[PDB]
Amino acid sequence: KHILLITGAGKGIGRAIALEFARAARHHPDFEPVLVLSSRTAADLEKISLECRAEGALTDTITADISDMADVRRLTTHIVERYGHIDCLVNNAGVGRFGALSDLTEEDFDYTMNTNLKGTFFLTQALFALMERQHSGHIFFITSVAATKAFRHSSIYCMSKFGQRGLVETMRLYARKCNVRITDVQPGAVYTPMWGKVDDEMQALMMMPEDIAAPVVQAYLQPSRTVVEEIILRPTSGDI
Amino acid sequence: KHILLITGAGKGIGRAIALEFARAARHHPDFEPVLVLSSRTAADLEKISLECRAEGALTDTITADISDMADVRRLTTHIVERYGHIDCLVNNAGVGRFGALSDLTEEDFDYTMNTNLKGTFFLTQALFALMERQHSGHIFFITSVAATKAFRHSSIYCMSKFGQRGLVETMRLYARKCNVRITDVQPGAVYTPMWGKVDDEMQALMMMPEDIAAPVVQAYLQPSRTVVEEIILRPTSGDI
Amino acid sequence: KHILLITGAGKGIGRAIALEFARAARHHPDFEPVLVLSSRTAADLEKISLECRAEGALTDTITADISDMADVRRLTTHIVERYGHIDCLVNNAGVGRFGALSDLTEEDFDYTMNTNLKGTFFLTQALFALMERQHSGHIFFITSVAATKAFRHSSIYCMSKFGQRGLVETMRLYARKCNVRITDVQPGAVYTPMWGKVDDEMQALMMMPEDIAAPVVQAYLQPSRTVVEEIILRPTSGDI
Amino acid sequence: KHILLITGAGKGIGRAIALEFARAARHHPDFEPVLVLSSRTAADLEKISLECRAEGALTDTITADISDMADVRRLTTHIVERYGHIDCLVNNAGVGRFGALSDLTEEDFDYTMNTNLKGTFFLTQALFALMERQHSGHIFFITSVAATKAFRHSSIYCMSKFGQRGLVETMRLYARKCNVRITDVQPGAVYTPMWGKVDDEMQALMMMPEDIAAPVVQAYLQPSRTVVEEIILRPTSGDI
Ligand SMILES: NC(=O)c1ccc[n+]([C@@H]2O[C@H](COP(=O)([O-])OP(=O)(O)OC[C@H]3O[C@@H](n4cnc5c(N)ncnc54)[C@H](OP(=O)(O)O)[C@@H]3O)[C@@H](O)[C@H]2O)c1
Ligand SMILES: NC(=O)c1ccc[n+]([C@@H]2O[C@H](COP(=O)([O-])OP(=O)(O)OC[C@H]3O[C@@H](n4cnc5c(N)ncnc54)[C@H](OP(=O)(O)O)[C@@H]3O)[C@@H](O)[C@H]2O)c1
Ligand SMILES: NC(=O)c1ccc[n+]([C@@H]2O[C@H](COP(=O)([O-])OP(=O)(O)OC[C@H]3O[C@@H](n4cnc5c(N)ncnc54)[C@H](OP(=O)(O)O)[C@@H]3O)[C@@H](O)[C@H]2O)c1
Ligand SMILES: NC(=O)c1ccc[n+]([C@@H]2O[C@H](COP(=O)([O-])OP(=O)(O)OC[C@H]3O[C@@H](n4cnc5c(N)ncnc54)[C@H](OP(=O)(O)O)[C@@H]3O)[C@@H](O)[C@H]2O)c1
Ligand SMILES: C[C@@H](O)[C@@H](O)c1cnc2nc(N)[nH]c(=O)c2n1
Repeated sequence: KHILLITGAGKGIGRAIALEFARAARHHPDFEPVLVLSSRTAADLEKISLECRAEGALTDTITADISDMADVRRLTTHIVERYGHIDCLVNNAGVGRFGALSDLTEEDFDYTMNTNLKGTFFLTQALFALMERQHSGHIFFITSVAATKAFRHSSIYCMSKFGQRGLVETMRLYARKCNVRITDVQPGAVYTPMWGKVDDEMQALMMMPEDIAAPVVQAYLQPSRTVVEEIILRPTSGDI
Repeated sequence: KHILLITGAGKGIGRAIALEFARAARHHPDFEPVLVLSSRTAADLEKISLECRAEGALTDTITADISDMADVRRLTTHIVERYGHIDCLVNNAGVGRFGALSDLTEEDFDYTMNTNLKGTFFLTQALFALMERQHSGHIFFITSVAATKAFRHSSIYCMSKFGQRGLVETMRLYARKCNVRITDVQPGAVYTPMWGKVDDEMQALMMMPEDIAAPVVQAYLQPSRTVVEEIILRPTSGDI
Repeated sequence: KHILLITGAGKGIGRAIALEFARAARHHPDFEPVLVLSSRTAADLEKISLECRAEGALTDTITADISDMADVRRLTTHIVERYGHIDCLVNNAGVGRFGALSDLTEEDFDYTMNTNLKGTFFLTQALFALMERQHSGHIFFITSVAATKAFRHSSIYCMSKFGQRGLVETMRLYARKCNVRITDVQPGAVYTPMWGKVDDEMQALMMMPEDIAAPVVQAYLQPSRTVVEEIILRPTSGDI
Repeated sequence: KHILLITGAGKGIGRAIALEFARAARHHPDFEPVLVLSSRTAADLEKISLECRAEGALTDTITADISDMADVRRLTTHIVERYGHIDCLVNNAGVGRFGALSDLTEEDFDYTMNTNLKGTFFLTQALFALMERQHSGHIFFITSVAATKAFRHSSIYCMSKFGQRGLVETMRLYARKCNVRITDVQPGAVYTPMWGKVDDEMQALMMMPEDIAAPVVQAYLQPSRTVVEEIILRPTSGDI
């Protein structure tokens, strides 16, 4: 059994990754995963959980807000007490507050950092500890092309994504000594609830969640000897 | 049908990519590729061609030394006259001359640059022109982690690989305006004839060519709307 | 008068930058600055102020904590109300909490981010608004080599410095449209109170604050047509 | 006495660097530079030589085309025989051939690479050997923002500049072990003969060669303990 924890599994990219893992197992006999799915909305988890079980995958739903250190503790405790082992952590949960530099607020800043940087760091800190002892494990970070490129209305978002890359790079130093794989997925525009509105013509200039999920699962299925360290995906026409 | 040209298909990564495309078409009914395989050794081409045909793929071998502008012309003409269309170019052909800074010769320099930079540039120039007119196409560049990181015995190799990245980045500017996808594959140590001899470590500390071929083919199979711009792969233990 | 605000002016690099600007005003008469010096320690500001005055420069000290939004507002209004404009902002104030991944605390995280990212962002937001209106101005960000490279005990520090680079890059987008210069200073090890300890040996393998201050002042003195966008400095023997 | 060799000293940036070094000696009584000036045009060398001697600097002119290996040999021989020591090498000589991807020729390629990569590599190889033995020395590489960013009509130029960066990064690995400093100067548009034409408005959005020379000389004058590894400069309005 492969124990996988996917955060932000209720919508968009996280949801797509969960389904792709479920489908991959349905066609990859030797691969039997337990999909531990988490997000802030129980209702979303119930729906994706059902969809994954429909594919024949085992699931475990846990409602948690990683911006709340208490929930980070609960997530960790859940893995430790119920499985005592973790094979894959997909740090997908993330938020974005966009706007002109002058319009961004302290609330926009705190909201963005509490999830993108704080929750992501402490969940990683706690679960990497298990992988370190196992001398095995794979951590995926869904950052963004915004982790290496700036955009006008993304001052705070870019600080948070460049920041996540900083954590990713530090984790590589720890991981190479413990047989742990670190993958940094950097996508450009993906049509998901994160965008809200989105006109018809705009949707045609975006990638779809499943486009990101495929490479993520393939990376996990690579033999342990190899790590897809980075995967950058964008709409063929470039950034919006 | 899809017209694909893979340079350096005789061995190593190029051979692995050719074979993976063949296997893909075998389990992905709707993808019928014509694998145009090129190398400097006709003998290698015949062997890999047979293997691909065993998977049920159509092949077309042609001997060509991309360091020879005459052969670059012959290769381009072949695609234009025999197919008059190209869907995928895999710029895999490449050489490596390594050694301490003080020991590298003018010959090491010319040999490396004539293939990695000159041949690669002119073949790309000619075939991209076709894709630009088609408003469709995918070009893969097998560069290296040495395209963004230096290694003591790779002064000339790094000059050529950083150089290839310069070409890749310029091609993105052109490609995004004509529906063409550009993929930069950057692998670390891969056990291939390029290394020569190995032992306990080396091999055990390296990736295998098929590990690189898998994501290359998956990137090509992505819907036209999405481009996997970069894929960085390394042995889980890091550079050695 | 050239109105300069230097945060973290009481110690290390900030202190050296303040002194170097004062010395430049003595050697380059055409340059008349008002050095607004700020930090969290009053006595520090009094001493550096006296030293800068000894060089014949004008100074204005203000004790403030940039992690306190009220003080950020106080610093900004002081500039507007007393001088009406700002010509240079040196975002030097910064903190560092280091340790093995497993030893870092929530307090280490909050303390680092509140100053390095939050205070820096909001002070930049406020003062850039002024420069944008003036269509003139220069903002220096003292980030670090840790903004592009990771170090084992710098997981949180790197998240914060990579994060600052994210802000820097976004600011360039805004700055180019209103004649404002953005400079990102990235130093390696510099002997300052931030390191505490000592050892004549390791101290000999570090740069000195004045080595960083020189290029900063030279960059400000460049004609308005030119911006030194980035300056990377390291001990000749590399990172320690 | 400091022995400094500056290639491409007859025009633009190289010429400005030579003059700035000569002028800097005025504020440093213990700095007596011997400026070895080289380029392909003897007439230009005589001119800059006179201007430098007028500033009180010792000069030595040598006509050499670094794209001709024979000249690289004679240039190297000159340094070894006349001085037997070299304190600074400024690899400034460089050429540019621009145009749409489809219009670039094999000659554009060879001309660019023979100077930017080949001549630069072998001159660096030969002189670094002297510095390694001395356990002292400083090498400046004038690359470009085009060494990290692509431009539409710069496919070949970018291959050569990204390529130069590859050499720079490899040199850092060797330099850190023998007390040698490596500086990578990356400028954006600079009004020099390289551009030829002008239009006042155009020239108004460019930097001037003296703007580049200033930081170069100051980097050399830093104490030996510190190396300014990179300096990126651009017009305040950005790339044209
Ligand atoms: N969409 C793009 O264009 C794009 C591009 C590049 C990178 N990314 C990144 O990809 C990741 C997913 O983006 P998306 O487009 O899929 O966003 P989305 O459609 O809004 O879905 C986000 C998911 O993350 C969960 N989540 C957010 N904050 C959380 C928290 N504090 N605790 C627990 N769960 C949390 C959300 O839960 P709730 O809905 O229940 O609150 C939801 O399940 C993010 O890191 C995003 O930055 C997205
Ligand atoms: N192997 C690694 O660890 C590694 C890591 C990073 C990047 N790469 C890159 O991956 C690519 C393939 O490497 P590899 O390890 O597979 O090398 P390899 O095992 O030596 O195979 C190289 C292939 O390229 C062909 N080739 C070379 N120069 C050519 C030319 N001028 N014209 C036509 N064909 C030419 C060779 O043909 P002949 O044998 O008939 O001459 C052969 O078919 C290269 O760009 C290499 O730099 C390799
Ligand atoms: N030192 C290095 O090796 C090195 C290398 C690369 C980058 N850097 C960066 O360079 C900058 C300065 O470092 P340093 O070594 O000079 O540090 P330092 O010697 O400890 O001095 C830091 C200065 O910043 C002030 N400061 C810190 N947080 C502040 C806040 N929230 N509000 C107001 N003032 C604050 C401190 O004031 P108080 O002392 O009164 O509290 C002090 O005046 C930092 O951004 C640091 O990250 C340092
Ligand atoms: N100008 C810009 O906007 C800009 C921006 C970024 C980087 N750069 C780089 O800065 C460096 C200087 O550029 P520049 O604008 O000063 O060029 P420039 O005004 O055209 O002057 C070039 C100098 O280099 C010499 N040179 C060129 N090729 C040579 C060779 N093969 N052998 C010996 N000497 C040679 C030229 O000598 P002859 O005239 O006698 O042939 C001349 O002295 C180059 O590496 C260039 O790529 C320039
Ligand atoms: C790279 C960046 O475009 C990408 O991370 C991203 C994700 N979600 C987004 N969501 C909105 N609403 N706006 C954006 O610009 C945006 N952008």
